[PDB]
Amino acid sequence: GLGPLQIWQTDFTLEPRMAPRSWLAVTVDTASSAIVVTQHGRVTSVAAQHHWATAIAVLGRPKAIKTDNGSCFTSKSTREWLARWGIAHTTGIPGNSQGQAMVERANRLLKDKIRVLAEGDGFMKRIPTSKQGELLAKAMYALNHF
Amino acid sequence: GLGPLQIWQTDFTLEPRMAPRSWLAVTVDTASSAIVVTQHGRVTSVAAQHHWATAIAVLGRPKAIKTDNGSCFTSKSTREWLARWGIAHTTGIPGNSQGQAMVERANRLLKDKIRVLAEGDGFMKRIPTSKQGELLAKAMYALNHF
Ligand SMILES: [Mn+2]
Ligand SMILES: [Mn+2]
Repeated sequence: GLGPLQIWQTDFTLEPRMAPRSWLAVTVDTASSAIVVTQHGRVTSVAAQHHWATAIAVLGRPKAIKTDNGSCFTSKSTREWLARWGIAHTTGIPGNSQGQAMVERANRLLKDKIRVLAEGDGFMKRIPTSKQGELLAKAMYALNHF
Repeated sequence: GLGPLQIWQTDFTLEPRMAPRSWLAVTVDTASSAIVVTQHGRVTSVAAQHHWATAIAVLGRPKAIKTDNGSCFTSKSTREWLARWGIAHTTGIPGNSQGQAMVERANRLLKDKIRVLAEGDGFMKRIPTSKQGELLAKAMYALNHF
C-alpha cells in the first residue's frame, strides 16, 4: 500500500576478468536492493533487452527503469521492447548529475566481489571461460543473500 | 520461526522446441513454489551444477535438495559440489513412488506455457535459436509472477 515503488536502475560496466564476455549488465531493484547481473560480449541494444528479459524472470516486471543515455538504452529498438512490456523508461534529469548512484555503487561492490572470489580460486588475472558462469552466479548470491 | 523448510525439488525434462539445448533443468522451491529453469545441451553432472549455481543466485542456498536417482545427480562430482556448498541431498524413499510431484507438475506447466507463448509468436515447431532465451525467460516470469 505505502511500500516502495518498483523502480529499477540498470547500467553496463566493463570487467576484463570476464572476457571475452566482459560487459556486465547490472540491475538494482531500488525497492529491495536485490541485484541481477548477466554477462555479454558487446554492448548493444539487444544485450540490454536480453538482460532485462532475465531480470524480469527473476524479479517480476517493474513499473519503471532508470538508465543513463547510453545508446543501447535509448535506441528505437530498446524503446519499443520496453513499450511491448509496458514498462516506463526515464533517463532522469539531463545532466541529472546522476540519479543512479545505487546502480553505481552496486557496480563497484560487484567487481570487488568477483575479484575476491576469483583470487580465492587462484585466478589472479582473467577467469578461465568455463569457470565464469559459476563464479558470476556466486558473486550474485553473495551480494543478495544473507 | 515456524515457516516452511527450505527444500527444493529439481529435475530435467526434455523439450525439443528448445533444441539444440533441449534439456531443461527445473527447480521448484517447495516453501514458495517459485520455479527456476535453465537450458542445457546434454544432461550431465556439470549441467545440474550449473543449473543449481543459477538457482542459488536467484533463490538463496536451500537446506536440502530432493532429486530422483538420475546419474547426473548421484555422481561423485555432483555429490562433492553439493558438499562444497553445504547443501543436504536426498533422493527420498527408494521406490518412493515419487516424493517429487511438485517438480513433476512444474514440468508440465512449464512445457505448456512454452508451447502457448511460442505459438503466439508464430513458432509452431522448434523455436529459432536466437529467440529461445527470451521466450524461456518469459515462460519463467509468467509462472512465478502475479
Ligand atoms: Mn553507463
Ligand atoms: Mn528425472
